[PDB]
Amino acid sequence: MNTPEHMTAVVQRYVAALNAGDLDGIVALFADDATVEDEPRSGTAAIREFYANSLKLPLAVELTQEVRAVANEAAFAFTVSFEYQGRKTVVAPIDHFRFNGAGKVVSMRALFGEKNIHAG
Amino acid sequence: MNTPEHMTAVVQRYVAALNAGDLDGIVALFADDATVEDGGEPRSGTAAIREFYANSLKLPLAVELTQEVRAVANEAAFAFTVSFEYQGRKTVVAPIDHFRFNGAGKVVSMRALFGEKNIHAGA
Ligand SMILES: C[C@]12CCc3c(ccc4cc(O)ccc34)[C@@H]1CCC2=O
Ligand SMILES: C[C@]12CCc3c(ccc4cc(O)ccc34)[C@@H]1CCC2=O
Repeated sequence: MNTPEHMTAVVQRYVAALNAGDLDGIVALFADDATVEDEPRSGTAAIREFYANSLKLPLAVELTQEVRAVANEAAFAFTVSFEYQGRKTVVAPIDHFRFNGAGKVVSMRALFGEKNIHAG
Repeated sequence: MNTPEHMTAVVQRYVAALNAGDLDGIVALFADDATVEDGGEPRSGTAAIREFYANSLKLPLAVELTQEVRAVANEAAFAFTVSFEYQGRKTVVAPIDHFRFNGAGKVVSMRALFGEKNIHAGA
């Protein structure tokens, strides 16, 4: 079983690589067979493309509370903000990571609905 | 598909029911065949869910949603605190819960996610 310390550090590395625009660094956290979701995309190529599309605009990302890490899972509340064509948007999801035995993320699901997308 | 408004209302109603010690009001949110799981198997069906919540309600709880609900498709996730005190010693737990809903708008599964670092000794 993964340690909560390890899963928590991975969530912080994920947030860090988003803020730095470090696409390599994001993908390196995932397993070769991981899926991502927010069409559920799978495998390294599809994952890289998912994140490359997100990172067409510079993202400001912040964990807004402590991470919840248990068993082989972590859930975390956060914001992701971007500014383009004179408009700032702040999206407030909750993300859930599942991890494999080797400590890599095998699934991420970002949960948010319309009321969690704020155009201020 | 469920509305996000309905799901969000249900999360709020769940919080309120916990604060009011309203056991039947909590159980009424769930489908007949729902599962609960917290942090060696899920509890399944009405009697087991009732027993799960009756045991939680042995101490007075103060539950607060600490951020907006996330609701989408047939699911909702939410951040909150649960605060209780036993023999003068206070605990604040900070979980994230996830509900799945059936087509009738009842909860078919609740998972509560929290670890040791999410259990805070002291008020
Ligand atoms: C997908 C994502 C969460 C949601 C999200 C992101 C980026 C831009 C978005 C734009 C939206 O209109 C709605 C959601 C997002 C994040 C980038 C990393 C991540 O976890
Ligand atoms: C199970 C629960 C979330 C976690 C939790 C509750 C109550 C007492 C707790 C005590 C703990 O040491 C750890 C977690 C809980 C809530 C009751 C309602 C709910 O969803």
